[PDB]
Amino acid sequence: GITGTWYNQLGSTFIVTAGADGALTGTYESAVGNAESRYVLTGRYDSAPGRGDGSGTALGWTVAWKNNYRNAHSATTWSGQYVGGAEARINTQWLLTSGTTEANAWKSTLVGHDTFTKVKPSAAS
Amino acid sequence: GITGTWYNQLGSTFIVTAGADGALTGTYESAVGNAESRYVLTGRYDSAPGRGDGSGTALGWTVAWKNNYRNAHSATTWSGQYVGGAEARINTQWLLTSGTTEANAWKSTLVGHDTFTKVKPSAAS
Amino acid sequence: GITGTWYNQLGSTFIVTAGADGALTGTYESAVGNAESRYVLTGRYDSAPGRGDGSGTALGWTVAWKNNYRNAHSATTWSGQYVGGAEARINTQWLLTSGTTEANAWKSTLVGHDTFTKVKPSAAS
Amino acid sequence: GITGTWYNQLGSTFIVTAGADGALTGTYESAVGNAESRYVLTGRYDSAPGRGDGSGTALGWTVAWKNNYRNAHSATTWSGQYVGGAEARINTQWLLTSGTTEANAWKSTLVGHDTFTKVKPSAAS
Repeated sequence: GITGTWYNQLGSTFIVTAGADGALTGTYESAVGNAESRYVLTGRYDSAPGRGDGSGTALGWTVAWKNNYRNAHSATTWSGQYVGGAEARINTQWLLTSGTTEANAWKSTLVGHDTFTKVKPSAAS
Repeated sequence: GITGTWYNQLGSTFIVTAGADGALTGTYESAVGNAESRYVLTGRYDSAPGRGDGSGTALGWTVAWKNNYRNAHSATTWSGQYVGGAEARINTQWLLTSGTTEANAWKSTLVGHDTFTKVKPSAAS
Repeated sequence: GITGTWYNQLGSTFIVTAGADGALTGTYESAVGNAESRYVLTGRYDSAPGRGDGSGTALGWTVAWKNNYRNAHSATTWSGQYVGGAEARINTQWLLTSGTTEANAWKSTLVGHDTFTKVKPSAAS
Repeated sequence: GITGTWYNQLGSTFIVTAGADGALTGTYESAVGNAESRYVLTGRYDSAPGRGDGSGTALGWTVAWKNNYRNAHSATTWSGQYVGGAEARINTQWLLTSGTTEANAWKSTLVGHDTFTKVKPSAAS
């Protein structure tokens, strides 16, 4: 369900493998189609989401925004849940912290949200 | 600097290895001294934090709260920065998402903060 | 008499059906009001407690502390008797065994007691 | 491992099925070879005994001492752990409660121990 490719509503993508141990491993591409905008992703998910009391599957992952083309001196974490079915989604909140000086630490962290889907509008060239 | 053991101010610990590739890998122990409260951690950090414009080192990690003794059907992500020196710290914000039904998704995510230090008050038995 | 809900003096509850065959079947909730603290219960009772020589009704049950949220790798058994009337009670002794290594088997089993009643102090929110 | 027949060191036997859900279901024969000494058993076991911190498998069961030939107005619970291998064993503590009058409740419960093995000395007739 989680393994595969996901698209947010703003032009980013990621590919992830959800391993049997609870691992998430993949790559995050901040600009669809841009080969230079790819960063390592790692995280964790609930590998036994069933309960006796249709709940989503909790997960989280991190991207540090450093690759061979960019270093934004920052990292984002996404916390959310996977929901399967016909309109499968990963609903997330995220936090983006930048390294700062001490005087600027108060303003080191942005918050937002991303909704990831398995499909996005697409069209021929 | 980041590799080693960290303590929050509430009785949790984690041990982490910061690899040369930007990887963070370790274990998180939600109750100090409790062998049953240990969970896998994985994340990422800025492996080249220097800039030309003393900033902290951005990082993030995830713990899914599933191990052989517990499954809280939830995961926390911590986003923050490492600050070295004499009172080295990892200052973080965190998000804790639980799997929920759709009707309860609005209340799936808690937010907080943790400050991690390399030492905590300690005392002989 | 036995069928119904019972409260110990420490915040736990259980619900049980005493079947005509001597079966006890229900659920044990280790923390009142906590939907994640519910475990299967099974046991047996004396389905013909009358004698010619007002005695209680002998019973026993087991809870293994494994559900979809926890696995304490342990099980409790309660052995006791039901006493009816105006202050009906189930007076029990219990044994809690944890799986251990062989070197630790000597310390695998705790003993205690629980008194269950049909009512507990209660109050509006 | 647990499913099958077990012998204590005093002439009793039981047969049990350990179900995939954590159930134990079987019969307890208090006198080997005596068809009139058979009673229903029910209990629970840890159906995922693995930990990351060779431990035994916790379990417990109850026998009410009522069948079509006897009613001792009492029930035994056994609490213990299964240990596999070449000399597989179930090491237990037990509690035997009898229904009593209120004045006699103090003396309602016996305690002991039983070690169950998969084999016992045996011999041709």
